[PDB]
Amino acid sequence: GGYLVDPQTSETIRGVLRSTASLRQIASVVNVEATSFDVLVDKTDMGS
Amino acid sequence: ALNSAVAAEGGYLVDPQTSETIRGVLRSTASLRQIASVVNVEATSFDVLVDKTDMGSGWASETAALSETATPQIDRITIPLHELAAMPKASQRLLDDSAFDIETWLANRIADKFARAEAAAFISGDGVDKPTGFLTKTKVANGAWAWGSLGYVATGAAGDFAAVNASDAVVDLVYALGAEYRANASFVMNSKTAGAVRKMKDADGRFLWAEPARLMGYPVLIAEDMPDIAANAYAIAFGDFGNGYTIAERPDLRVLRDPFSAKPHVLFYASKRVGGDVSDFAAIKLLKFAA
Amino acid sequence: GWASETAALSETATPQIDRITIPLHELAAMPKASQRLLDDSAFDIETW
Repeated sequence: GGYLVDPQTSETIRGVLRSTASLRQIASVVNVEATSFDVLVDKTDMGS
Repeated sequence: ALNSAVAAEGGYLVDPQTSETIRGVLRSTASLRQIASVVNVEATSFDVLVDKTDMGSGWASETAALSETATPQIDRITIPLHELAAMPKASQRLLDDSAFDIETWLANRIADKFARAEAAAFISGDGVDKPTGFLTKTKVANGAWAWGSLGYVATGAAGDFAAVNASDAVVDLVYALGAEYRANASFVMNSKTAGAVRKMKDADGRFLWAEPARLMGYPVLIAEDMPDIAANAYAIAFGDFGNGYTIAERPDLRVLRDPFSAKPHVLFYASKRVGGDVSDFAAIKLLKFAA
Repeated sequence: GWASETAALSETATPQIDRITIPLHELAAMPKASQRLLDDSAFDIETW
């Protein structure tokens, strides 16, 4: 009778869990539809 | 997620589908139950009542004063109606973890085993706790035929059929069976006797006999429990078994599961009860190979 | 024990019981006080 026992197969197959802390939640994310993105910064300030 | 052959690269996800219903070797169901008189009976014993004789007629004259005439004397045949019991032992871990319906599979397999095991008792069974088959009924040669016995015709030579006139030991067996019984009559043989019958041929090599595998227009039950062609054996029978042999039974299969005696096992106790012997001694003739 | 799927399955054991008796003794005291120094003292020794 041991041939007809047929174990179950754990309906959702799992994996090893890896951390998802990814620096996207602290940095600034910009949607871009081009080949490249720029920023325009100010390396100096004005005068008085 | 790679090729399905090697185990670690996705071979453990391949889950071989089992069959729908557990199959088995399909053993013989040609059991003489389909040709005889099967009678439901809720009792200990069944009593057929046959007429072993008949009456007399007068052709009474105009002025004769008609006297008495005969009146048929009557025989009672007691079917013993024994039981047939099988008790397989099945484990509780199997019955809980064995997704096939194991209980109805055992109820089918026990039923097949019983329908096959009663076929041996219907043909060659003795008296002790089993039905007496028609081979064990004190065979007396035909012509000197009494009611308390079965008739036979003999073939000639001891081991086999007759030398000069082979295969008419069959035809006089047919035409020595009674003109009303041949309306629905049948041969009963086993397979290696029917093969030896089919191997018979004329003086030129062609088979002289020409899915149910009937012989001379009469159907043949290929049993598996008659004797083969031995020195004084009764390998071939012929007759109207629907009148000749009476099967008495209960048409159900009593199962009791037993979780108590064998403790981690389930131990199905199944027993149907079945009996029967010959009711009409004229309706079965035999072929003896003696002389 | 875990039952070997195939086994005789004999009886395991039974918790052996035990009666512990609390014999319920008595604790008594007999101060023998004189009849003089119970009715000639100013302090009620009989209640003290």
